[PDB]
Amino acid sequence: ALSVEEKAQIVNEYKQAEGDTGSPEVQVALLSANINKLQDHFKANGKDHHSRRGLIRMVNQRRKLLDYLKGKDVSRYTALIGRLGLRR
RNA sequence: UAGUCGCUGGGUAUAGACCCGAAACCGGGCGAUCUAUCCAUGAGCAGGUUGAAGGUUAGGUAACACUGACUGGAGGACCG
Ligand SMILES: [Mg+2]
Ligand SMILES: [Mg+2]
Ligand SMILES: [Mg+2]
Ligand SMILES: [Mg+2]
Ligand SMILES: [Mg+2]
Ligand SMILES: [Mg+2]
Ligand SMILES: [Mg+2]
Ligand SMILES: [Mg+2]
Ligand SMILES: [Mg+2]
Ligand SMILES: [Mg+2]
Ligand SMILES: [Mg+2]
Ligand SMILES: [Mg+2]
Ligand SMILES: [Mg+2]
Ligand SMILES: [Mg+2]
Ligand SMILES: [Mg+2]
Ligand SMILES: [Mg+2]
Ligand SMILES: [Mg+2]
Ligand SMILES: [Mg+2]
Repeated sequence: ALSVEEKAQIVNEYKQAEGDTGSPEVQVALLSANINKLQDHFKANGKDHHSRRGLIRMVNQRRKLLDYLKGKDVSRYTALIGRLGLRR
């Protein structure tokens, strides 16, 4: 549901090596933006299970990436959790 | 082959007709200061319990859900 401009400004805001789209932080930010964006769509369309499957897949991907990042570096983990405003 | 009109008595008819005695029917009125409903305007209900919805907060959820604590004061509720 994201746009080209939205993704570009997200990666610009969260890039860590001036051209890295694969670092955990960028992917986590993109997934969080998409999850937050799809909420209002699912507010109106409660009977759309087929898309909610993809939403759950994105949630699982974000969870796994956060777990890996926490396992690797605690400081970057805490910083990312702080900026994204999510519990854990 | 004598009837008529009085008077006095015994009967009869129509009248309450020897006297007392119903439950009832019909007509015009009087009553909702009792009581039954209703309408307007007032006032009365000591004292003590229980504790719904809701709210706040801390968790928790992708989000809605869902838990605890505090609060709150419902009811043809409870004891009197
Ligand atoms: Mg004579
Ligand atoms: Mg005579
Ligand atoms: Mg006589
Ligand atoms: Mg007589
Ligand atoms: Mg008589
Ligand atoms: Mg008698
Ligand atoms: Mg009468
Ligand atoms: Mg009377
Ligand atoms: Mg009266
Ligand atoms: Mg009565
Ligand atoms: Mg009154
Ligand atoms: Mg009282
Ligand atoms: Mg009541
Ligand atoms: Mg009531
Ligand atoms: Mg009653
Ligand atoms: Mg009662
Ligand atoms: Mg009682
Ligand atoms: Mg008593």
